[PDB]
Amino acid sequence: VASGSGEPREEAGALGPAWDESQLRSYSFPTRPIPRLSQSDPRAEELIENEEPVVLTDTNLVYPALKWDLEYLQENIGNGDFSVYSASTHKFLYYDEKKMANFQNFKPRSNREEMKFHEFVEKLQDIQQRGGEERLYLQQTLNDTVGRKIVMDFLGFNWNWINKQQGKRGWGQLTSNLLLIGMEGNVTPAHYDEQQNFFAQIKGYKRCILFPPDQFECLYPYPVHHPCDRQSQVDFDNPDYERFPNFQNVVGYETVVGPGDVLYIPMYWWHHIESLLNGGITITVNFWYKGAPTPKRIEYPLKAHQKVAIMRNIEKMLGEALGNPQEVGPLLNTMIKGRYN
Amino acid sequence: VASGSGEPREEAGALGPAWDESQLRSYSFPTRPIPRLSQSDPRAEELIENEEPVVLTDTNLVYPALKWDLEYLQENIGNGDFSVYSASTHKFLYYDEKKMANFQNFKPRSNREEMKFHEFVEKLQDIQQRGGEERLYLQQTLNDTVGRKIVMDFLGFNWNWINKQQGKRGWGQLTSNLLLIGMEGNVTPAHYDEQQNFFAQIKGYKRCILFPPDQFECLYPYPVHHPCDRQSQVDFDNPDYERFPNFQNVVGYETVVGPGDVLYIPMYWWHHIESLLNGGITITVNFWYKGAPTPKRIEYPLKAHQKVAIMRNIEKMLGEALGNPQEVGPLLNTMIKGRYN
Ligand SMILES: O=C(O)CNC(=O)C(=O)O
Ligand SMILES: O=C(O)CNC(=O)C(=O)O
Ligand SMILES: [Fe+3]
Ligand SMILES: [Fe+3]
Repeated sequence: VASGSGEPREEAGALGPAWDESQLRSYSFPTRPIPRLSQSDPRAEELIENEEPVVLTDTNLVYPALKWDLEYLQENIGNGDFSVYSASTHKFLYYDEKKMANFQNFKPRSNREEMKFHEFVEKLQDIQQRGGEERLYLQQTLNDTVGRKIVMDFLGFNWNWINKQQGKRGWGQLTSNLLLIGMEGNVTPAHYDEQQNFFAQIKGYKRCILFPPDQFECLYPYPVHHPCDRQSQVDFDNPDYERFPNFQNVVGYETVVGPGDVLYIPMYWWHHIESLLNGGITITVNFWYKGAPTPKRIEYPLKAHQKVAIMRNIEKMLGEALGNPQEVGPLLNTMIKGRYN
Repeated sequence: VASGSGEPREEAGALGPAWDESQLRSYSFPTRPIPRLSQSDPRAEELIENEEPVVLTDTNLVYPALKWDLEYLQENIGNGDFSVYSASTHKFLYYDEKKMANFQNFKPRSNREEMKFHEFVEKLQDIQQRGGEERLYLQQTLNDTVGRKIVMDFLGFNWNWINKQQGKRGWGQLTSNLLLIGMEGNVTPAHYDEQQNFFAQIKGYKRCILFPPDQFECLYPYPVHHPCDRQSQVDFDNPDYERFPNFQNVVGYETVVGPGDVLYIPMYWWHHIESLLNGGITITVNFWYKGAPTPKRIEYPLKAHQKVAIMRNIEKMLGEALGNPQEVGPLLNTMIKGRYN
C-alpha cells in the first residue's frame, strides 16, 4: 500500500526490467504510487480535473522526440546558448539570481554557465572519458534559435491532445517548454511551481516523488525573498528533525517515468526528481501553463494551494511594507509570540 | 531615575500632600516620570509634536468642570442614558461587543448596564451605605441630551487652546469626549487606542502608567479579532512570565494627575489607569482626535506605531481571506515555524 513506484515494468520484447530497486535513492518517508493510466481512461481526466497527479502512458505528446539523443541534438538544435547548471553533489539546489541581492550570506553551490550545445556534450564527455565526479544539468527553454529538424519534431508534438486539455481545464497560455538533460543520479530537490506542468519523458528514467500542497507544514519552504524560494529547506538525505520536526510525518506519491510517459504535476504540488542511478542520461521536456483564472467570489473551504498563495502574499507585502525583506522574520515573530503560538 | 510619579505634590494653602505612596498599587516593573510642564513651555510643544506624553499643568482646558461632582452632575446633566460598567475586581477589562460573535468561550467579567445618571448615583450610594465590594465605572460619550448648565460648562472649555493644538499637529477632527467617573481603586488595565488623546483630569487623582509603542513585544496584546483587542494579555498583579517572558523587560512612564492637569496620551501608546486607593471618586473627561493623515510616500525608518498598524492589518486581512478569524493563528504558525523562528 506504500508500494512507492511498484514492481518495475518489463520492456517490450523481453528486453528485461526497465530499472531495478537499487537505482532508487533511499529516503525516510513512505510513498504510495501515482496511477499510470491511458489518456482515454476517464479516471485520468478525473485526476487532472481534480488537480491530482497522473502518469499517462499513451499520449504521444512528444512522440517525434523519442529519437532525440546527444548526437541527434548536437547535429540539429542550433548555435543558441544553453544554460548548464553545475554541481559537486548529486543535489542541484537552484537560486533565483534576482533574489541574491537581499541575502549576502549567499554564496551559491550550483552555478549556471551559458554554453553551446556542442560544448555541453564535450564537457560531459571529458568527464566520462576522465572519470571525474562533477555533475551537470542542462536546463534551457526551447525557443527561436533551434534548427529546422528540431522545429519539425516540436511541431509534431501532440498539440491536438494537449490543447484540448488546456481548453478543458481552463488553463491560461503555454508559458514555456523547458528542455532538461541530466546525468545519471542528478537530483532536483523538492520544490513547488506555481504553474500546471505536463512533464514529458523522452530518454532514460526519472523517479518523481510528489507531495500535496497540504504538506506545506512538513516541507518547510525557504522564505519567499530567499533565493531558494519554493524549495524545501529539508535535506532529504540527512533530515534535521530538530529544526524540521514535521518532516517525520511527510507522506508522498511516487512514480518512475520513462520514454513516452507524461506525468501531470499539478500546480503547487511539491516534486523531487531523480535521474536513476546508473541509468544513463535523461531527457525530458516539460509544458508549463498558467493555472485557471482564480474565481469571482472565494468558495469556502479554501484549497491548500490557495492558503499557500495567501502565505506567499503576506510575506511579499510585508517585505515591501517594511522596506527590507530581512525584517519580515522579526516582525512575524513579534506578531505571534505569546499571541497566536 | 526610576522615580515613577515622584515625591507627591503639596496642595496650595498647606492643605498637605495631595496623595501618598500607599495609594498606589505595586507592580513588577520600573518607571520614570512623565514631565509636568506649562503649556507655554516650548519643551511641552516639543513633546507633543514628537508624540511623547506630557502632563500640562495650566491649560485651563476644562476649567468650568472643576466644580463638577455627583450632586452638580445629577442636578444638571439630563435624563439621557449612561453606560455603567460593573466589576467584582478592581480590574475592569472591556469587551468589544461586536467581536463577541467570534469567540464563544467568551463569557464577560465586566457587563455594561445602561442607566440614568440618578440611578448610577443611587447605586453608588447603596453600595457605600451598605459596604458591598462591587465596583462601577461610568463611561459615557458627552452628547446632545445633556442639560443646559452642562452644555455651558462644555462651551467654556478652552477651545482656543485645544483647537490651536489640533491645527498645529495636523490631527483630524475631534471624534468624541468620554466622561469617566470611577470609584477609588478602579483600574483600567493596559491598552492602546488608535487616536490622540488629551486626558483632562477634573476630580480626584489618577496614576497613569504609559508604555511606548515599541513595547508591543513586552505587552502581548490579544489577537485583533478577540473582544479584548488592544488590551494587554498580561495580568499586571500576577504576571505569567512563562507565557509572557518579555514582560520581564518592560519599562514604563508614570504620573499622577489631579484636578486641572491634562495628560497627553499619544496615539498607540499603552496606558494603564488607576484611580488612587482611598482617594474618593474620580472624574475625567478625555478628548479623542484622529491622528494626522498618513504621509504620501512612506519614510524609512518606520515608527513603532506604523509597524503596529501593519501587524493589525495583516491579522485583519488574513481573517477575511480565510473566512474565519479562528484560522488566523494556525496559519500564522504554519507560516513561521521552521521558516522564520
Ligand atoms: O526534471 C527535473 O529534474 C526538474 N523538473 C522540474 O522541477 C519541473 O519540471 O518542474
Ligand atoms: O480613565 C480611564 O480609566 C481609562 N481611560 C482611557 O483609557 C482613555 O482615556 O483612553
Ligand atoms: Fe519544478
Ligand atoms: Fe484608553
